[PDB]
Amino acid sequence: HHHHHHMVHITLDRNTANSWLIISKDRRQVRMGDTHQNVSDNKERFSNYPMVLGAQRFSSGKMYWEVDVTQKEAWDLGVCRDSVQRKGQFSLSPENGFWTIWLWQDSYEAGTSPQTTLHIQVPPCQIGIFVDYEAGVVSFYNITDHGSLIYTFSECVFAGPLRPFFNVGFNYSGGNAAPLKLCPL
Ligand SMILES: C[C@@H]1CN(C(=O)c2cnsn2)[C@H](C)CO1
Repeated sequence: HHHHHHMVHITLDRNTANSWLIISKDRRQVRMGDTHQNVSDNKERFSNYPMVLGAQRFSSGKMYWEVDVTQKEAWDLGVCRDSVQRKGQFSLSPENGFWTIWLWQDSYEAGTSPQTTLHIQVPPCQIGIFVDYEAGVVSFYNITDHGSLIYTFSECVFAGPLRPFFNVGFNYSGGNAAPLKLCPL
C-alpha cells in the first residue's frame, strides 16, 4: 500500500478507558492492569471490556496509523463512531458503529455481523489502519508481511465523527498481558 503519507499521530483518551487499563505517560501505550486503576467512574468509560478510544475525532479526509500487537493472544482494533454505547454488553459490528478486526483463540476475524474469517499466512506484529472518510472505506494491512491487505470494509455508513478504537483483551490465560502500542511515524 501507498497510504503511509496520510500518517496521523494518535494518542489515547484516558477518560474513555475501562477502569482497569494503564495508559503510558506519552498516551501511546495501553495494557490491562491486574486490578482497578483507582480512577473515578464517568459516562465515557467502557464498563464491560478492556477498551479505550483515541482522542482524535475524524469527520473528513484520509488517515493512517500503525499499532504494535507483539506477543498478544487477543485484541480488537479499528475505528468506531464517537456515539457508540459505552455500558453493558454489545457486539462489534457496523450496525453498532464499529469497523474492527480481531485476534481470538488463534484465529483472525473481521467484525462484520456475522463475523468474517481472515486469511493471514504471517501472524502480524504490527497492523496498519487506513480510513477514507469520503469513500466510506476502512482497510487493515499486515506491516510484518510487507503491508499485505488483511481486510477492507467498503460502503461504510460512518454516520458521525470517528475515533480510533482499541481493545487490549482479557488476560485469563496469563499470556495476554502485553500492551497495544501506537508505532512511531
Ligand atoms: C473489564 C474490566 C475488569 N472487570 C472484570 O470483570 C474483570 C475480569 N477479569 S479481571 N477484571 C470489571 C468488572 C469491568 O472492567
